[PDB]
Amino acid sequence: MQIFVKTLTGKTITLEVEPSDTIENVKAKIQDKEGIPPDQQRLIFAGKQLEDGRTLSDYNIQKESTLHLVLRLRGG
Amino acid sequence: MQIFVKTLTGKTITLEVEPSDTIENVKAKIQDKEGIPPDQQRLIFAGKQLEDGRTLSDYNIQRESTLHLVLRLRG
Repeated sequence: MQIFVKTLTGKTITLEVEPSDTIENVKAKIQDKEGIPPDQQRLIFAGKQLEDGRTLSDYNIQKESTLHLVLRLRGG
Repeated sequence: MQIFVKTLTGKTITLEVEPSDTIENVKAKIQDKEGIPPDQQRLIFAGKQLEDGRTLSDYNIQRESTLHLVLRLRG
């Protein structure tokens, strides 16, 4: 299935994913397109922050769902 | 000859058809009533998905037989 990710530029990309893919798997796909390391990635769906060990199906993310990418910087 | 077509929502459609009508013809009749393009329709009879070039009689679909209309996720 296809989902969309709104990236750090505001641009929107399309990812080919499987329903049981983990959020970690999605983050690995996103780095390929955007150049943002998975560790610096936070993913938001329907306002909620997604957890790396959980899957798309866990959050009922279906085709044409849009995820929002937010930068996670630590420290400072 | 009439047949029934049940949708996902439980809605029952009643179609006037002929025994030698193709499945393509049935999809066209469903398009007239429901507005759904034939390419998005899957028709099932007694659990089997019907092929568009074959006829109702090919499948032993008779007066008062019931088909199930399954829709192709648009996209």
